[PDB]
Amino acid sequence: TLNGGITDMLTELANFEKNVSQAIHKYNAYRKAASVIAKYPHKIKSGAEAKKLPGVGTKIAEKIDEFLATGKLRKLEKIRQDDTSSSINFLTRVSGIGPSAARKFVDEGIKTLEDLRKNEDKLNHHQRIGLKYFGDFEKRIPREEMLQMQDIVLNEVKKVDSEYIATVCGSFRRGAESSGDMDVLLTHPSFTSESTKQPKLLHQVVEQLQKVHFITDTLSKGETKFMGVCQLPSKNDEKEYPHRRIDIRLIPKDQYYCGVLYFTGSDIFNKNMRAHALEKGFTINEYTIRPLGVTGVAGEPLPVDSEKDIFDYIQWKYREPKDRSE
DNA sequence: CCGACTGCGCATCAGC
DNA sequence: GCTGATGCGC
DNA sequence: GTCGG
Ligand SMILES: Nc1nc2c(ncn2[C@H]2C[C@H](O)[C@@H](COP(=O)(O)NP(=O)(O)OP(=O)(O)O)O2)c(=O)[nH]1
Ligand SMILES: [Mn+2]
Ligand SMILES: [Mn+2]
Ligand code: NA
Ligand code: NA
Repeated sequence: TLNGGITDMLTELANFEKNVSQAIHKYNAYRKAASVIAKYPHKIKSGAEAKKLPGVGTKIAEKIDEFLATGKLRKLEKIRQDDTSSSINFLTRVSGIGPSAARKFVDEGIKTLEDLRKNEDKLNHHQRIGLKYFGDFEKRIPREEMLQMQDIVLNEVKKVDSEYIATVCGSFRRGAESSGDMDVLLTHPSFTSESTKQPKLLHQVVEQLQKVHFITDTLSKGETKFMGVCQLPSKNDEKEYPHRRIDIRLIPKDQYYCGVLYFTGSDIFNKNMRAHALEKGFTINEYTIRPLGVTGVAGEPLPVDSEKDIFDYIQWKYREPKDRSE
């Protein structure tokens, strides 16, 4: 929070360009610039000082000079007063509603939380549940609660089959004192890059977590990914725990390391590592790191036996999960 | 300058 | 139905 | 919006 005001400004501009302008590269530009300022260990005294950082160009430097001088940005002030921009920015805060749908809704007169509740028939499933838990999804999850949810998931998964390995990744694995949601990597010996010897491997886990009333809703569900809602059990007389977003990602057993690297994050850390890999002539996804041929086409999966192995190829000194919070 | 910008799963729709 | 594009989110 | 080529 050394430069909270600056990175908040850029995050806001990023949110604007994505939700309103629908210029995803501008969104990413501000995301990257915000991240690199966020870790810079000095209080920034000028735009030119920030201009020295990778990802901070002239337009952002000019804005940084304005913010430091006046305490705010005129461009953001205007965007805030704007009705259409403010409305779209709100609608996109509902999970399932993106820039397109939000703009599509405003065209109809649906631009408030009240408008959505009387028009739930105009939402698809994801959007209806996102609306349903709009409040709970705005709350953070204390790590103490995260440890609770970890015990349930890892134990319920043990009961379906003792060979399931479940690892809570995301910001939790990065050691965050509080998380926005729960991310769970899942591995079973039947599912590898070679064969799917067992069908319904992820379904049986979802099924079980529903049976004990942990998973309460589903946003989307497939053979390898689950997006849904979960809730901790409360004791007698206590007010219920808020409903929480939960992601579950089944990844082939022999590709656990590329999987856990991906799922641990952060989202920008992954953006920067995959960008660095390309320059080094490699491409990383959640499954494999692969070299690029002379034509650019990816080659065969290189051998990986640890997270650090992936860092080795692209010539990065290993960074533990808590040092990936970019 | 100016092309290129991380990589992909699930829902949904256009088109056949 | 399939296939590919798009929308949204991880 | 930024940057390497
Ligand atoms: N490569 C890549 N990975 C991503 C991206 N977005 C997310 N991931 C991967 C890396 C992310 O770390 C992981 C989980 O995504 P979240 O739950 O949405 N974010 P997190 O747990 O980091 O923070 P929070 O406490 O607020 O929930 O999925 C992306 O855009 N690109
Ligand atoms: Mn998360
Ligand atoms: Mn998540
Ligand atoms: Na710069
Ligand atoms: Na949204």
